Amino acid sequence: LHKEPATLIKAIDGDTVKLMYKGQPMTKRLLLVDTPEFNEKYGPEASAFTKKMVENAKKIEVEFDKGQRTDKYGRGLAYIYADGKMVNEALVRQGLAKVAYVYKGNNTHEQLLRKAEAQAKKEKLNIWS
Ligand SMILES: Cc1cn([C@H]2C[C@H](OP(=O)(O)O)[C@@H](COP(=O)(O)O)O2)c(=O)[nH]c1=O
Ligand SMILES: [Ca+2]
Repeated sequence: LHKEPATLIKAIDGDTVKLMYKGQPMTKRLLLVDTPEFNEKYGPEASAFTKKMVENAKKIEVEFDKGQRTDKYGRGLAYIYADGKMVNEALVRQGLAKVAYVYKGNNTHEQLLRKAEAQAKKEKLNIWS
C-alpha cells in the first residue's frame, strides 16, 4: 500500500472526515473500524478524538487498500494518517472504535488493528469499560 497526500477540509465524526484528495472534496470513511454515532455512548468522545488528531496534524495522508476504494454512498474507503500515525489504529487502541466491516480484500491492517483492540479491551478502555 502507498500513502498519498491529502488536506483536511472538515472533521465529521469518529470515523469519517472530509478531505481534499487529488484536488476534489471527498468524505473518507475509515477502513476496518466502527465508532459509535455522535448520539450514542462514547460517540462524542470518538468524534472529538478524531477531530483533534486530524486538526492538529501538519501532514495528513490517505492509504487505500487492495479492494474497493469507494463505498455505496460514494465515501472513500481508506486508512488515514496524521503525522505518520494511523487514525484507524489509534481509535481502536483507545477503545473508541471496534474493529468492524472486515471485508475480504480490504483487510491489510486487520491484524494490526485487532492487536490494538486486544490491548484496549485488556485495559478496559472506554467502550470496553
Ligand atoms: C467501513 C465500510 C463501510 N461500508 C458500508 C457498510 C454499511 O452499509 P449500511 O449503511 O447499509 O449499513 C455502512 C456503515 O457505515 P457507517 O458505520 O458510517 O454507518 O457503510 C462499506 O461498504 N465498506 C466499508 O469498508
Ligand atoms: Ca460508525
